[PDB]
Amino acid sequence: GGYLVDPQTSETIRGVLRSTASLRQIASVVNVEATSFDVLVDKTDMGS
Amino acid sequence: ALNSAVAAEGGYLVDPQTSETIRGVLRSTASLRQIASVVNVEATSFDVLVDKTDMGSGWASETAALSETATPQIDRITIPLHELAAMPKASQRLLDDSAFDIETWLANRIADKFARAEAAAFISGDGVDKPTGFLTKTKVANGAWAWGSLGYVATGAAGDFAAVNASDAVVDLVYALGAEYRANASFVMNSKTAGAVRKMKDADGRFLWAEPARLMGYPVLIAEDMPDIAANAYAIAFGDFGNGYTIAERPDLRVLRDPFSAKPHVLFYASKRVGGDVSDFAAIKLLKFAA
Amino acid sequence: GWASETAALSETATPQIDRITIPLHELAAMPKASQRLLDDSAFDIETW
Repeated sequence: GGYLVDPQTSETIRGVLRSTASLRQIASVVNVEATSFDVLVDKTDMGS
Repeated sequence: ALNSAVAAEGGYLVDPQTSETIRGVLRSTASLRQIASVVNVEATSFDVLVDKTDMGSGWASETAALSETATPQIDRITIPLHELAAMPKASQRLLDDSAFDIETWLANRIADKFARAEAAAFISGDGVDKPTGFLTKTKVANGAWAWGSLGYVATGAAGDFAAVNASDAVVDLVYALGAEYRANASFVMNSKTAGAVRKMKDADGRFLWAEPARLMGYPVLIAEDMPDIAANAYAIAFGDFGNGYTIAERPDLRVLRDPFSAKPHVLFYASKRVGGDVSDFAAIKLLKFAA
Repeated sequence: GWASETAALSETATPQIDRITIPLHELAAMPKASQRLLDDSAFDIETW
């Protein structure tokens, strides 16, 4: 009778869990539809 | 997620589908139950009542004063109606973890085993706790035929059929069976006797006999429990078994599961009860190979 | 024990019981006080 026992197969197959802390939640994310993105910064300030 | 052959690269996800219903070797169901008189009976014993004789007629004259005439004397045949019991032992871990319906599979397999095991008792069974088959009924040669016995015709030579006139030991067996019984009559043989019958041929090599595998227009039950062609054996029978042999039974299969005696096992106790012997001694003739 | 799927399955054991008796003794005291120094003292020794 041991041939007809047929174990179950754990309906959702799992994996090893890896951390998802990814620096996207602290940095600034910009949607871009081009080949490249720029920023325009100010390396100096004005005068008085 | 790679090729399905090697185990670690996705071979453990391949889950071989089992069959729908557990199959088995399909053993013989040609059991003489389909040709005889099967009678439901809720009792200990069944009593057929046959007429072993008949009456007399007068052709009474105009002025004769008609006297008495005969009146048929009557025989009672007691079917013993024994039981047939099988008790397989099945484990509780199997019955809980064995997704096939194991209980109805055992109820089918026990039923097949019983329908096959009663076929041996219907043909060659003795008296002790089993039905007496028609081979064990004190065979007396035909012509000197009494009611308390079965008739036979003999073939000639001891081991086999007759030398000069082979295969008419069959035809006089047919035409020595009674003109009303041949309306629905049948041969009963086993397979290696029917093969030896089919191997018979004329003086030129062609088979002289020409899915149910009937012989001379009469159907043949290929049993598996008659004797083969031995020195004084009764390998071939012929007759109207629907009148000749009476099967008495209960048409159900009593199962009791037993979780108590064998403790981690389930131990199905199944027993149907079945009996029967010959009711009409004229309706079965035999072929003896003696002389 | 875990039952070997195939086994005789004999009886395991039974918790052996035990009666512990609390014999319920008595604790008594007999101060023998004189009849003089119970009715000639100013302090009620009989209640003290």
